[PDB]
Amino acid sequence: QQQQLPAAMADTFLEHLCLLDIDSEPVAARSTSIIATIGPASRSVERLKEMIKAGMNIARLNFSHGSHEYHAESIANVREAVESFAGSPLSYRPVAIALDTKGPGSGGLSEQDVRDLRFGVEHGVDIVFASFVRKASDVAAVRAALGPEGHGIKIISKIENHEGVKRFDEILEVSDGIMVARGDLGIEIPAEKVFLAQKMMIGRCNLAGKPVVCATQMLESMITKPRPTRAETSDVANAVLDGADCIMLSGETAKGNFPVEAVKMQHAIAREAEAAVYHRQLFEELRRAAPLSRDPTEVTAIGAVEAAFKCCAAAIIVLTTTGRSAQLLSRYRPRAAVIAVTRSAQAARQVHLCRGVFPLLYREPPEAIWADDVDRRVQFGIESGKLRGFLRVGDLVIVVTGWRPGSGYTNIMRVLSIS
Amino acid sequence: RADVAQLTQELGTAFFQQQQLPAAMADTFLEHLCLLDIDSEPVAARSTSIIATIGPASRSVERLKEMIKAGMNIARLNFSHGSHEYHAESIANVREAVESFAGSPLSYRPVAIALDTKGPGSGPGLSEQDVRDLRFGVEHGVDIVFASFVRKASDVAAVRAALGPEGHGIKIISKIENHEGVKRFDEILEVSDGIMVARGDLGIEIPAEKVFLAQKMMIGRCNLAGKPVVCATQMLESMITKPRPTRAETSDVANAVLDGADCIMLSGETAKGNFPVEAVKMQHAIAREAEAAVYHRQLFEELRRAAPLSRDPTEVTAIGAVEAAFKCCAAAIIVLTTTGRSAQLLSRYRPRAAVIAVTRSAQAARQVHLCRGVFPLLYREPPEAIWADDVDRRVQFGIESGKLRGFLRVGDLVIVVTGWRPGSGYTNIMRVLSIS
Amino acid sequence: GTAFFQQQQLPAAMADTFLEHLCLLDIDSEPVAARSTSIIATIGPASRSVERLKEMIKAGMNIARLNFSHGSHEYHAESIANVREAVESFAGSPLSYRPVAIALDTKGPGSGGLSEQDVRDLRFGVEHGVDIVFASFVRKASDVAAVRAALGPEGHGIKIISKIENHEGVKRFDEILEVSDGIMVARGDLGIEIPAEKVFLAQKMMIGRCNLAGKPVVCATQMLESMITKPRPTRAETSDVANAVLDGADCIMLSGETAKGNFPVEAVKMQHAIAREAEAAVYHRQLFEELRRAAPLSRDPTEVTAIGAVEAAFKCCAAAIIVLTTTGRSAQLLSRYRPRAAVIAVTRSAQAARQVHLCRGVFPLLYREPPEAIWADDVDRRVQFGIESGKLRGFLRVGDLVIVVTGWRPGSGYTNIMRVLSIS
Amino acid sequence: ELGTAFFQQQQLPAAMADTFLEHLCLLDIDSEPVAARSTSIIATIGPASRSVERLKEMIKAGMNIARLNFSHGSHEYHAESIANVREAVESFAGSPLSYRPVAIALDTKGPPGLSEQDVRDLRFGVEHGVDIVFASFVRKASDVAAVRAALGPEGHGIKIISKIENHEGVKRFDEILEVSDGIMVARGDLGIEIPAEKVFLAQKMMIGRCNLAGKPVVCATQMLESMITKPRPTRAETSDVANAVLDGADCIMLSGETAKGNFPVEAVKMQHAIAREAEAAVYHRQLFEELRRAAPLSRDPTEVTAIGAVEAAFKCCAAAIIVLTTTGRSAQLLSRYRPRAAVIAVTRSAQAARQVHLCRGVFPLLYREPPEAIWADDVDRRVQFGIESGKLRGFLRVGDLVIVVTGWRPGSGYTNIMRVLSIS
Ligand SMILES: Nc1c(O)c(S(=O)(=O)O)cc2c1C(=O)c1ccccc1C2=O
Ligand SMILES: O=P(O)(O)OC[C@H]1O[C@](O)(COP(=O)(O)O)[C@@H](O)[C@@H]1O
Ligand SMILES: O=P(O)(O)OC[C@H]1O[C@](O)(COP(=O)(O)O)[C@@H](O)[C@@H]1O
Ligand SMILES: O=P(O)(O)OC[C@H]1O[C@](O)(COP(=O)(O)O)[C@@H](O)[C@@H]1O
Ligand SMILES: O=P(O)(O)OC[C@H]1O[C@](O)(COP(=O)(O)O)[C@@H](O)[C@@H]1O
Ligand SMILES: O=C([O-])C(=O)[O-]
Ligand SMILES: O=C([O-])C(=O)[O-]
Ligand SMILES: O=C([O-])C(=O)[O-]
Ligand SMILES: O=C([O-])C(=O)[O-]
Ligand SMILES: [K+]
Ligand SMILES: [K+]
Ligand SMILES: [K+]
Ligand SMILES: [K+]
Ligand SMILES: [Mg+2]
Ligand SMILES: [Mg+2]
Ligand SMILES: [Mg+2]
Ligand SMILES: [Mg+2]
Repeated sequence: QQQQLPAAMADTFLEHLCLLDIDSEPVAARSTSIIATIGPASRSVERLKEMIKAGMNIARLNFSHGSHEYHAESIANVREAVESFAGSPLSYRPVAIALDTKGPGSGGLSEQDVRDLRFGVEHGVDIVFASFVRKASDVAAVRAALGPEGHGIKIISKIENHEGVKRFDEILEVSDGIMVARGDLGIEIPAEKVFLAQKMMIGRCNLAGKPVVCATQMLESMITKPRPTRAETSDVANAVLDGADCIMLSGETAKGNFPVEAVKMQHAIAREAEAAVYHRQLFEELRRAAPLSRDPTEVTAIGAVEAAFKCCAAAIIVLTTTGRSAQLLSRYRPRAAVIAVTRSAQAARQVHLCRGVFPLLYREPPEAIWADDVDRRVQFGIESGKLRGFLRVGDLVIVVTGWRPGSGYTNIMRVLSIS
Repeated sequence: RADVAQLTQELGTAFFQQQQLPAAMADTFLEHLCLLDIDSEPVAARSTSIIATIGPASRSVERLKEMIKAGMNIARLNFSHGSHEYHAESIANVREAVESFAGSPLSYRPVAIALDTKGPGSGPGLSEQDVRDLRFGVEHGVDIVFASFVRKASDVAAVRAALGPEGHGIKIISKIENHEGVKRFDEILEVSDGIMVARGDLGIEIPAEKVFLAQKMMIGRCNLAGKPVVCATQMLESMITKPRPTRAETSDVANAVLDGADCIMLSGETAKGNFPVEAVKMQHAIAREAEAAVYHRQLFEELRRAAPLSRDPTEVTAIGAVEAAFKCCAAAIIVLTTTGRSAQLLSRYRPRAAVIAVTRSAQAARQVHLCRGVFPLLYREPPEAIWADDVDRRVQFGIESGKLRGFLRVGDLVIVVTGWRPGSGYTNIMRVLSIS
Repeated sequence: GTAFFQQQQLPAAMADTFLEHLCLLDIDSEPVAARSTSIIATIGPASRSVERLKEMIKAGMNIARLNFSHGSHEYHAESIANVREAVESFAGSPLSYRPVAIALDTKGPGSGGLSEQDVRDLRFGVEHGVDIVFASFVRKASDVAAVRAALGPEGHGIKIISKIENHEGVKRFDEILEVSDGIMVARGDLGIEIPAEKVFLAQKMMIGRCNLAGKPVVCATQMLESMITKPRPTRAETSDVANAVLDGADCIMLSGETAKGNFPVEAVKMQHAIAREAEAAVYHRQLFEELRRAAPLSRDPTEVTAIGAVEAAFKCCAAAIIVLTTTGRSAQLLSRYRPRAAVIAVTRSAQAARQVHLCRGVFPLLYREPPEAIWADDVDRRVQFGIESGKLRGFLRVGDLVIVVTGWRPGSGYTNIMRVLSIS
Repeated sequence: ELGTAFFQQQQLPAAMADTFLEHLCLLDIDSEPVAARSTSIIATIGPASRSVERLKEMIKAGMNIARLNFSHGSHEYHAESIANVREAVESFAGSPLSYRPVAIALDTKGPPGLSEQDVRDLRFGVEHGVDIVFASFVRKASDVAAVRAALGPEGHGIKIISKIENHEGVKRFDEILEVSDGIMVARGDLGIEIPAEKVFLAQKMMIGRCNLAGKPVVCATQMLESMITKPRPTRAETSDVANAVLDGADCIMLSGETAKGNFPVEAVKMQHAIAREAEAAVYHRQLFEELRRAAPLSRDPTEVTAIGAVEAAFKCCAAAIIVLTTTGRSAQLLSRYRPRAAVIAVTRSAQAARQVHLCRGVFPLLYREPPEAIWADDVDRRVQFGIESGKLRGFLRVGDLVIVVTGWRPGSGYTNIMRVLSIS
């Protein structure tokens, strides 16, 4: 069978590895988001359309280079390329915009970072990748620099030195997520210890249910070569197997000769690696480690993921205002795709940070009766799922909704047969 | 500790010291045993049903009212003794005692009526007396038949045929009492509604020292199949003449519950003994202690791993509801059911949360006592004009009765299991509700 | 062969879950291994005759309990003499000789710490060479120290099994177990001191903790009560004996069933038959894994050799682990890991041979030959004696694999070697 | 006691975790590796690494196996490289602390079946006494039989490591592994023959099956590729080396990095540093449990002794397992259970000492003393040689516990004894 299902049914991790089959083709949609750095080699609207088709989910703007005018033009080109597919939900795919800060340099929040963060708020960026975060107060400073208008922007703290690793727990507590920034980390600590920091941080983020990005030199040789090395494909596959929500491309897309091919390579590897995840052990460990909760969204999420595994559900369709109900489903790593139907364009872009969440931006007219409005959003998830290949007639889906309008009231799980 | 820290701060350390919760959080079965505490008091309602045999010592309406208050859920009539007239009078007295509490949902308790057949004797199939007794059962509206000496699938087909078209709703619990019944167990279980480990005859038909193997195997297979299993005979034998049981007897009752029995039974202890009420009270007290000592962490993991994948929405909803109940330490799972099936599918995953089954069927309310942890609530109100409002009223009836009866408190979380259209077979929804 | 893997509940033993293990239990799968849970029989008027005692030894009695709550010192000295006479009547065949321990069960403190009658009874025990003391109503660690002080310097080798019979004993269990050699779950008094419906929790907890500590635990009282007057036990009684073995009890006990009843020999035979069936139904896959995981790291070579030997025995389905032991300690450390292989303990100490009956799965062989001048040849002769006794008793056959556990020098405390041997 | 500092090093908090997720969460960059590097490094010897002086530096950096790629050079060129490896190895024969055996491996050019050039190159290997053959493009069992037949009458002791480089080799993996001594995941050709994004699946599958079979597996090609021209590797390259060790590879390899690059010594040093860190991060609790559960029951005493010895080593945190081996087989059976203790293999065979580098965690000690007339004395002399070399090299100190594995009689094939020794 397909999608490494014989290896998925194994009783031990060793037997799971022994049953991995190169002829077992991946069938599920790619769950791990790809962050591509937008620069000189990937700035044109035409090139950006090809990157979106290749699989780019998040566009990264590196404020260590360029200028405010240069990056504003890159942002406008990303938005133009994204909106060129808005004529049909099959082609349409939201793309988040992330601002990566220059950092503190010689040393706390620098004055250039305050100006760049203000630029991000004014240009409506979705995420901030904060460079060289070494303590909780660095995150509070970034949050303060975003002001009252940037309250919805996600802060992903980049761990790049020994202090960031040692104070990881306090940093994760106040951040929306983490980036394992391996370039600086590999210079700040011995190169042979970076894999320990990566695996530890990914594990702790998976336990906390917060997004984690693996970054830097993943496909480095593709800056000049059309095909990556054996170590590079292995690195991408292992970041997904480690539990990374996102994988990143830096020079490979910002300045390289093969930006589109680098995105295609990360897409192909991630799909293969996701099918090779040993869900039997992973779900059992995530379930056991996740604390008991009296929050109905948390309780519904584990019930929905358990139900999805019981029937081999093709998808879990969830309604979300902020992305939170989809994030709580994602933390249990279901094999079923989490189709998140939202009216918030920003939540649709941001939800790419969570593995296995497929955002659908709802732009249909409202129904007068709220229960009918909910039902049409569910049917929209199903129709978009059928169109995109996620669902077929006869499939079972799990539908996650709330008892009243507004964020924070998810409390219902329903088992539905498609058509 | 981090997996229970926030809930410990919210519910309190006292909450996590009761109902063997430290033993429940253990990482191994050995650690679970080491953490069992005699000072950890049971809090949950008793989930294993008690079947009491009704005979000369327990026939009067006054005595039957005491037995219902002591915990009797199923009244057994042994057709190896008495006559049709004698058993009809016992049935009438049981119904009179049951109806004495029929004035409020907080006081009412349905009691099932089970007919235990005389058996085939030296014959190879259904006896003529059994055909007459089975017809008596249908005419008197019995809920369950305990079929004696079932040896093969065709024996249960014969019992079903003798019940006729009017007894289609009666549950057939096959009694396994000999070597052939044990060897052909899988084919018997497949066609039966449940099983009784009838240890009296089994202990004479096979070596006495092998009965515990047959009991544990049959209970395990019934738990795996999601069908009710009864442990029976000599559980509290010495209580026929003594007011207190032996150390082996209390151990036997506790171990039948730990094995996974849905029901425990009293035969001579209630039918002819000197302490019928005390025997029921003793089974009640032991079952509550033993239910709290069940190692749910391994049990639920093994029930999930062994249960095959399912495309039945009732089955899918049931596992999701039980998982949700464990996540929040839900006080109860309220389920709407017509035939009892949605409650049975919740019961097969052995939730710690009480399964409050709201039904309009008086027969389903009596029969669900066969399933561990199912508390039947008979709803008598006429249907609302709008179906969705009628569903909501039934759920609210379960919540209000749950609060009034001590199952639920303000601040508790409850899991509610319903369907999307009327009629049996459409359960597909799980809701998490906060009690206000 | 396929027949080998159908016996002793081996299909149920290979199961991946406890639920599937239960589902695979087969009443037609006959036990093959020797009975490993020891039987303690209380001696009284129904079991004092030398000829009746010989029948009890043949039926499976391993420990004779003297209940000092009844009778005088003269009565107990006669019981001891009759037990020794019946035991020594089989000594002419050293390959089949079965040692039987003598345990003194104290009257207890009554309304009082250590009573003055207990001091006199304990001194009687030392003077008459008893092997074990079952100390009644132990409520705290200082009760055990008082029993040990009353045994004096001459009774240093006597094992003290603390009887837990009340709420205080259960609450202070950890401190009592730490200073005791073992525990008895004394269910008679316990079932009167605490609610009857809670006794099973105290029993399972104490057995679990004793198994974790690697110390012997006895399940006692009313196990086959109805057999005091009836020839066959009730369904609850056979279930109780089977469940005490499944819980992890090293020993099961008979009180009135052997001391005063009409079927003392049959009560011993019934406990023997049930225990053999229940031992084959133990889910060793989970049990060994959990005992291994819970047992702390050790720098003691006997402890390190024992876990290596038990792992080796499971790897080859060894018929037995033959161990040489002076005090019984090397056999106790093998027993704590609950091997399926019988632990054949060869000793020259008649007292250690009697006392090792406290540990599940230990079969003592008392070696009587004087030492060889070459120590290595004396060790080999003892190992050969274990093999020949094992073949004669049905434990071993030619072609079987056995694990042999010995030490690097004479004297107790130096076990450090494990060897894989093919039986010829 | 060992101290709190002992339990903070070598990822011991992560090793004690109850789940794999908790194990990952407990990995600490400040927890320093203490154990010797157990994954062998194979370095390709070519133009950049051929000189005697450069080879001495490569041996000091950690090279265990010298690979000669017969796709390049000539017989004369490779014979000189072999002579330079042997000269560099023998330059450390005057110091027991610095001396290290180095295996010589011949990697064939490759093929319808065995090529004419491969027959001549295999014959060259036999004549020059090579230890290992890395057979290119093995597609089926008959390709291995052809290589084995080509190793003539003198080379049957040469190890055949089958290189899996195409779709057919992956699909017929089980039949190839059955007849081979080991496997090489030859990722260069594999990444061209099958989609590049599927290579990691083939690598993890083959390593898992080799670990299950107890046969050596090598991870090869482009592990530190950028180090051909750069002094430091990329983040993907260090990750790749660490993950090959975490996957279960016995050996890791360097090709262009040492054969033709500008930093051959630095590439070896980098693989050494990463492997040490990754070996401490192995989750032994799950690995040992799964290796134990998956390995079938065995009646072979070497296999039974090995699992008992590995269990004993884990119980006491043994500094080492010292094993006496003539063929290397007793050390290979210890290595298959992945002990954390270093397996110190004492042998009189120079070829077995070189070949055991294929097995993770085996540290060979070549013993050349004249044999003792009393065999038990000769055994004791070799065990003490392992202990004294262990103290000298930093593996052992007085007061440490070691596990010692020997047999009951001389000659290969009789390992059946495990002993626990305290270092004096
Ligand atoms: N180009 C390579 C090369 O890539 C590799 S490998 O791919 O890293 O194995 C090895 C070699 C060579 C050689 O050029 C060479 C020239 C003369 C003698 C020997 C060699 C040689 O071993
Ligand atoms: O994931 P979030 O942010 O909590 O949003 C989920 C919310 O969406 C709903 O399903 C529908 O809400 P709206 O009708 O306001 O869009 C709510 O019932 C639920 O509380
Ligand atoms: O447990 P059963 O027999 O399947 O009954 C469950 C049924 O009860 C309901 O919850 C309500 O049904 P009714 O309104 O007909 O009583 C259905 O939606 C569901 O199909
Ligand atoms: O189990 P114990 O009491 O520690 O006795 C084990 C001892 O028995 C022996 O195997 C044999 O010793 P003896 O020759 O003194 O009987 C010793 O090597 C070992 O120390
Ligand atoms: O690993 P191998 O090749 O089987 O060798 C192990 C052999 O080594 C020994 O320990 C020592 O044997 P030698 O004295 O012949 O070297 C034997 O007892 C054992 O059979
Ligand atoms: O900043 C980064 O992305 C890094 O250092 O890897
Ligand atoms: O028939 C019965 O109930 C029995 O035999 O136990
Ligand atoms: O003393 C005892 O044996 C008891 O109370 O059970
Ligand atoms: O031959 C090799 O080593 C390869 O192809 O990787
Ligand atoms: K930057
Ligand atoms: K009957
Ligand atoms: K007494
Ligand atoms: K080659
Ligand atoms: Mg950086
Ligand atoms: Mg009967
Ligand atoms: Mg007492
Ligand atoms: Mg190749």
